[PDB]
Amino acid sequence: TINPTNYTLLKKQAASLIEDEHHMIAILSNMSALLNDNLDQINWVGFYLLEQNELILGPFQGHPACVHIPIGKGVCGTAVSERRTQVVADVHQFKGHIACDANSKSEIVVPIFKDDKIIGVLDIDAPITDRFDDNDKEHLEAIVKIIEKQLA
Amino acid sequence: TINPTNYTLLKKQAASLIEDEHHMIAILSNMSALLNDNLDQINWVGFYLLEQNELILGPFQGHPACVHIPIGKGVCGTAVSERRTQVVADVHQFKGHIACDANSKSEIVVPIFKDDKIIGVLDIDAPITDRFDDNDKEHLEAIVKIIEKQLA
Repeated sequence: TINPTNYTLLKKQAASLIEDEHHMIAILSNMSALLNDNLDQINWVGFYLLEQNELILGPFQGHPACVHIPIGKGVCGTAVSERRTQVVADVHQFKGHIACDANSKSEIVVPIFKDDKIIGVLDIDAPITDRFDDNDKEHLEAIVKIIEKQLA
Repeated sequence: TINPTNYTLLKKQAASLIEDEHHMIAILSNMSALLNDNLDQINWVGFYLLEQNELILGPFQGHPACVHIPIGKGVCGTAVSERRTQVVADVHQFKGHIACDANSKSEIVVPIFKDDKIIGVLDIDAPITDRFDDNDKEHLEAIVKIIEKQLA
């Protein structure tokens, strides 16, 4: 069972942990908390930032994670190489998954852009398969857009 | 009731989420998770970094928090101005506590140094009073020393 999220109100809340703020790490840290507090059936939510051509672990809510993820590898790395959101129903069956993806049963990764350049990703993992659907995708991408506008 | 923490083994674990790593934010993010996973009776654990003469929110495990904390104000700000660890049994009775400290009943804040300069603090809040004692202080300061050596 997955309790629904009121994404409509969540987007307004997100605007508050983003508005008037210009310290990116602080924005990402608070956003990881906001999402964790409002998404049921997830075991990890956070960000990875693109640096020196590889994803580097950023703020998150959950257990310790891998720090380095190569572009094109893993669910997160594939989101960057594909330059599009990845909605994975079964990570174990995801072509390109890596050991670092081990504790994720299903997952959604949204690329974050700035000046047409991917600067990182929003990554949300779940302890069960098929956690995310098209609706979750639409609302989470909208929330990422709010983050992008603030970082722009 | 507060379940004890095996700080001896925790220090060795900390060395693993710090060793060979040079990305500070990644180190701090993973450390917040490690501490959260091994400390009972706490409701927030994370870091604030000193920037432009004020504390700025960094990686943490818990609910959204205030982004800006002035030096000398609040439990965290007082740790920086006093240049020493603050072990607070009752935040509500702490001289200088601020609205941003509202959800913390007891707390411990350890300053983090680099080249004799305070670069931030480790902040751990609890939902009950008198959560931390001298023993917690000794072990947490030792863990901060491990972080300092890696960032040095």
